[PDB]
Parts: sequence; C-alpha cells; structure tokens
Amino acid sequence: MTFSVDKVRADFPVLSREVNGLPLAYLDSAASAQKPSQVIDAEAEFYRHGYAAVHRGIHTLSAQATEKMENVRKRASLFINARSAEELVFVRGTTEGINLVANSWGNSNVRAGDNIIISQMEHHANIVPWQMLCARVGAELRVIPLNPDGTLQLETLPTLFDEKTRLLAITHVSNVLGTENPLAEMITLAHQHGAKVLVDGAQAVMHHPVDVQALDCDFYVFSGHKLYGPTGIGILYVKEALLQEMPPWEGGGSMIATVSLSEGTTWTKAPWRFEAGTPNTGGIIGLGAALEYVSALGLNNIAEYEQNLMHYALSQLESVPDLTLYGPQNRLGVIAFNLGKHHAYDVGSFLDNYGIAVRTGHHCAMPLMAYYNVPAMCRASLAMYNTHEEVDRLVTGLQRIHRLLG
Amino acid sequence: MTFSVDKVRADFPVLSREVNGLPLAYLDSAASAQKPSQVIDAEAEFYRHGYAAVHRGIHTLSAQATEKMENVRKRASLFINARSAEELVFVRGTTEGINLVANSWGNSNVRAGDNIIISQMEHHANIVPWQMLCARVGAELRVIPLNPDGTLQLETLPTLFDEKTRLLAITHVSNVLGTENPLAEMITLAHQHGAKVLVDGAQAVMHHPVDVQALDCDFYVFSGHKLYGPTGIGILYVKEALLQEMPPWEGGGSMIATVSLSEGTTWTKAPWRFEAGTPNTGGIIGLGAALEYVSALGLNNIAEYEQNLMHYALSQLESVPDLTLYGPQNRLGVIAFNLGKHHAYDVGSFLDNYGIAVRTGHHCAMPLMAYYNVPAMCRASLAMYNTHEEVDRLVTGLQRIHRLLG
Ligand SMILES: *Cc1c(COP(=O)(O)O)cnc(C)c1O
Ligand SMILES: *Cc1c(COP(=O)(O)O)cnc(C)c1O
Ligand code: NA
Repeated sequence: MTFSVDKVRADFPVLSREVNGLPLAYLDSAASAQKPSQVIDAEAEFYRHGYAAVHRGIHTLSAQATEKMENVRKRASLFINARSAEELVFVRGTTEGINLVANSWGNSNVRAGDNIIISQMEHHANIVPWQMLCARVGAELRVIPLNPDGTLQLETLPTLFDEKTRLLAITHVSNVLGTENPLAEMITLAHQHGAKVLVDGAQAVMHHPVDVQALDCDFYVFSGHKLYGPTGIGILYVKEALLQEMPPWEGGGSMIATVSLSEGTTWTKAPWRFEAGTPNTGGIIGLGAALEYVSALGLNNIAEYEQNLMHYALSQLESVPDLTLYGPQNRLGVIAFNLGKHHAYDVGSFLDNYGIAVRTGHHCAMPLMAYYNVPAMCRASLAMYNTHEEVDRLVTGLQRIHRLLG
Repeated sequence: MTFSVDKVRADFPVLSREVNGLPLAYLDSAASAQKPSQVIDAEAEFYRHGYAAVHRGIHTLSAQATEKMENVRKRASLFINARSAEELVFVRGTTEGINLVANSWGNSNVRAGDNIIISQMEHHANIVPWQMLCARVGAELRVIPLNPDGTLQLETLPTLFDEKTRLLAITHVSNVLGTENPLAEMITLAHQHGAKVLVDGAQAVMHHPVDVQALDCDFYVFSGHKLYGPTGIGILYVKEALLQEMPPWEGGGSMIATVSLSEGTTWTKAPWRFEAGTPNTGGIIGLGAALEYVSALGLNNIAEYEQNLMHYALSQLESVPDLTLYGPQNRLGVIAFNLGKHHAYDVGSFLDNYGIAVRTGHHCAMPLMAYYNVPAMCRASLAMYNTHEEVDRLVTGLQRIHRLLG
C-alpha cells in the first residue's frame, strides 16, 4: 500500500521487548507512543556533541543550539500548516498548553456572566483548566452532550451558543471513543457568534494531516510523546492576531524585554513572551526528529494502514462473546470496550499476563464513563507499528478470559 | 585530593568537541551544564527498552515506569535532605517552580497592602513572578540592596521586614557574582516575623551539599540541566505543612481525584496535585542518573576541586591588564568581569574565536548590572570538569584581546 509495517517496526527498539516472558504487544500508544531510534538518537547526539544553553548566547554552541530550536519551531509550524513559525509556543504538553490559554487568554476575555462550551467526551486536560477559569471569573461551563454511538449531539448547539459565549474548547479526536469531531463546521458556527475555538488535537496529529488554516481554529494543542517523540514537550498554536494581544503567563528570564525594580518590567514579543526560563531543548530536538520521521513515512500512508488495521480488528472482535464496544464505527486509533460483567482492571491484568499492554480505568474522561454508566473501560490502541498478529493476540486473549472467568 | 578531573572529563563526550578548529574550553556551565554519558545513556536506554506512560497503568511497562519516576522523587528528596519524597514536585525548571509558588501559595497568602522581599542580585526568574503577584494582589516588592563587593547590605533588613512582610525570596548563590548568601540566618529572621522563605538554589546544588532541613527554608527550587542533567526538568521542594494546604496551579489529568461536569472537581493529594498531565518521564529518568553521578563523585570532593580551581583562576587573572571583577573574593562557580572599556559582547566574541565559551550580556540580572553601572558583563564558569589549562587559555585570551583592541 506504500507503507511497510515491518520496515517501520524495525526502527522501534522497544517492540523487541519481552513482557512476562512473552513478546510485547504494545496496544497503549494512545497513552504514550514508542519512539523510533531516529528520535532517541537525535536527542542523545545533541547532548553528546552540540549541547549548550540557548537564548542566543555569544559562543558557537549556544548560537547553533538556538538556531536548531527555532528551526524545530518552523518545522512544527509547517507540519500543522500554521501561517507563521511565530504562532507556535513550546509547552510541556497538551495539558500545559490548555492551561496557558485558560490563564493568559481566558482571564482577559471571559468575564462574570459569560459562558464557555466544552463537550461530554473531553479529556480532563480540556475540562479542569476551564472549570478553574469559570470559578475565577464567575462564568458558566456548558456541555455538548453525547449520543449513544459516541458522537456529539450537535442539535443542542443552538441552546448552548448565545451572546455571552466566549469560547468553544473541543477535542479533535476522542482519546477513548476515537470519534473525530466536525471541527470545521463547529468553528464556523462558533465564529458567527464571535466565540473563539481551542482544539485539543492530542489524538489527531499522529493519524492524518492536520491543517490549522483550513480548520480556522483559534488555538490548537498537541503533545510530542504521543507523536512518537520525547516526553516533556508539546506545541500550542495560536493565531497571530490573538497571540500578539495575549499577556504573558509564566514570568522569568528570556520572556522580558527590560526588568527594573523601580520602573517595572516590559515583555518581549510573542511567541518568546510565553517561554520563561531555559526551554526543554533536548525534548525540542527530539520533537523535530519525530516530525521529520512521521513526515517521511507520510501521514496519508499512516492513515491508510491504520484504517485497514482498525477495520480488521473490528471485524475480528465480532467473534468475542459478550464484548461491548463504545464509540462510532468510523473510529480512529483506539477501541474502547468492556468484556461481559468483568472489571476492566481484571481484563487488562489478564491481557498484561499475556504480554499485551492495554489501558484500563477512566482514561482521564470521567464524564464520558459516567455517560456510559460504567466506572471504567479497557482501551486498545492500534497505531502505525501495530500488526494483524497483535490484533489476533488481543482477540484470542479476550476469548480466553471470557472462558476462564465466566 | 580524591577527585580526578581527568577521570571526570572522560565521562563528558562534548568536552572532546572542537570549535572554530580549536579544542573547546566550555566555561559556560552556569548557563547550562554538559552531561555525562551515564545521564545521556540512562535516558536513551529508558526510551529504548522500558518506555510507557506512567500514572500507574495496569500493564508491566507502565507500572515499572511509574515506580522509576517515584524512585527518582525519593532520590531527589534524599539529595537535598528533605524529610519526605512527598515534599518534592517535578517542574520544568527553577523558573516554573517559582511561578508555581507565586500563583498557588502567593495568591492565597499575599494580600493588598502586604510586602514581599527580594534582593538586588536576583535572577529574573526570582523577580518577575513576584512582580506579577504584587500587581495581581496589590502588594509591594521590596529589595535588599547590594554592597560594592557583591554581598547583600544586611543592615537594611530591619527597614524591610515588618508586620506586613509575607515572603522573602532569595538566591542561595548568585549566578553572576558567585556570592553565597547567609540563608540560615536570614531564614531565622524571616521566620521571627512569620514570613516564609523561598530559596532560589539553581546555582548552589552542583557546588556543595544542600540540606533543606538545616536551612529550614519553606520552598527550595533548582534545575536539572545545571546539575549535569537533561533539560526540561527541575525540582520544587515545599515543607509538607505548607504544601498540603496549597491549591493546585495547573489543572488536568492525574492531579484530580474526581471530575464531574455537574458536581465539580476534587483534587488529589500533594505532591501529585501539582503535576498535571503526562510528566517529562525521560527527563526524570535522566535527572535520577545525574543525581546518582554527582553523589558518587561526592559534593565535598567537587567543592574542594572547584575551590582550588577558582583560587588558581583568580590568582592568574591578576596578570590581565585593566580587568574589572565583580563580586566577593570567596565566590562560588562563576567569575564576572569586564575588560577595559571593551563591550562584553566583543570580548566574548574573541574568546569564542579562540574556542573558549563564556557568557556575555546581562545574565538575566538587569538590576544587578544597573547596580554596577554597566550594560553587560562577561562571565566564566569554572565547573568540576574544567581545568587549569582552560583557565590559562582564558587568561592568555584576555591578554591578547587587551593588546589587539587597545
Ligand atoms: C493525552 C491527552 C491529553 C493530555 O496530554 P498530555 O501530554 O498528558 O498533557 C489531552 N487530550 C487528549 C485527547 C489526550 O489524548
Ligand atoms: C538558571 C537560573 C535560574 C533559572 O533556571 P531555569 O532552568 O532557566 O528555569 C534561576 N535562578 C538562578 C540563580 C539561575 O542561575
Ligand atoms: Na507551567
């Protein structure tokens, strides 16, 4: 199909690991992705040969490290088709990026009596910062409800948007259900009210091309460690016209223009105004390598392979007795499920005993669990390095668990 | 002396680098330290063989990664002699740790009409968050002034501490002058007023043992990348009795106990309440390795070597014509200087042309520069892997620059 999963897997050293004496089947990339040698080695080589502080130090290594950091900002901006590299801020991850927007933009744009709209499928990262903001300023957090099939009940939007709505904060792809929301249309509607839209893209950017100009979203966030990259780094994109007006959030070195203890302090320009103190330079270098690696494979090639793998898994899972799936038939990336009346914790423990890593619990989406009237679900991630054989192991494992515990 | 600089240098791959065709002399560890292979490789090996999401996932790799992360928290806590591992919070760095205190503790404890005390030698990281807090709540930022020798004018403390003083925020070791402040005594005085004390320890923890119980500081912060460790990780220590009362700062997954869109959200216990979303697990593993590496060398051994190297450099620098040094004779770690009437930028450029990396500019301490009536200084860092020969190269370089540009 162009894509070769065996060639890709050869780049990921963890996929040779054994677990409990058995070949690992790592079906938990939606919690965090494994990293290819190209990414691991790019960061290690930077530490071994090129390391220095950044912030445009006088000397050669610092100047070169600074250039590498800004070149990754440019590469990230092209990856999401931002108009400018200066629309991207380096953060620790999706979570921090949402908190930055909620404090810097939210404190200046959301007032007492206003409302913000989220959905019932959001991850806690795209819930709690908004609850904190609503409590700080006296605003209301409104919620788009779910349908049984895991899609949003969009017929409720006329009831939720009004002349006090300032922001829609919405997931691109559900980390549990795999639902992809109709962002472009939702954003058109939000903008007709003058509301802005933040998109939580943490489960989208690894599965297919993402184009923030076509989406017209006002903010977009994602995390490097889910995009086959190092931990401790993520991206916040903000339209230039908004970002230029935002006040700083964290204060300290590098985000100032002048500091005076008698005349006060002035700030530098965006995006550097939002990056206080020494950045995670090693993580940035590794993120650049991850973007290069993913672009070289091709996100449309990845999307084709993953979609065929997902279709195969859904077909095979029909032969598991008493299996409940949650979410729509066209899901991306993740399959959420429960087996009979067995606790997800026990199902996931048996799968781990078989060498198969899935996630269990509430997946940082307690309101979603409550919608489905369950405390927890299992979740298998089917990423670009996973195989039909691993899917077969999952199915056989569930069949064995059902027979043993029934 | 026990310590062997040649043995230590053999662990640091960057110190073989050439710059401008010449052997690198890296005298800028105070901006960021080089890392030994043990640290680089510990992080790489974790990514190659053990990588998974943390937060106590069901499956083997996640459970083991979670245990490693909490074991590093325990190792860090023993390194600074905290009473408990649960008094330490993982942050990106010193800067973020100060911002966390300034928002979470500062918003709840500093009111209109109150005052906070800093010093004129602080880094911007230990200035700007407090300026932001003072502007948010209507409090006054007071300043301990400098003496000409780079020490604090402690006779002013009776004028600065009063019944409205809530916090002293103070550097352990100046990043420019190398002054070590008399923290234990200053903390006793602050506590007599009921004020708390945050210590900025970013330039202390690599030079000698640090014991927060003996200091009795209420908060202590430092950064991994200056302690021979990866970027993107640092530590905030807070006394348990204070930390347990502090509200969360960043919101999202992992820091909640329950999330409801109708009944609101409750928080988990400290320190995990302060760690929202996926942590920088790779950076944490690397920080654990850096602490192990430093402890194995011995901080009293490091302190002896560095102090002998500093004494040698100060003695040799007497033979540089028209050299101005800033700070006290007993400085740690850094030598700040200007050469004649030459701009620091030009001096540092010639040194870089000789293969010698120093920092130039305001060193994120504009109020300190202004105290000395200069726009900028040069700064040479003399760390545990630097040598007498590198000091000799610095001296010869300055002599050559003086002769060429005079
Ligand atoms: C992972 C995830 C987050 C949180 O990202 P972090 O890297 O943990 O900050 C937010 N939203 C979704 C949909 C996620 O899958
Ligand atoms: C480095 C430094 C800081 C800032 O630390 P980051 O790692 O850049 O956040 C704060 N204070 C002092 C004294 C420093 O040397
Ligand atoms: Na932060």
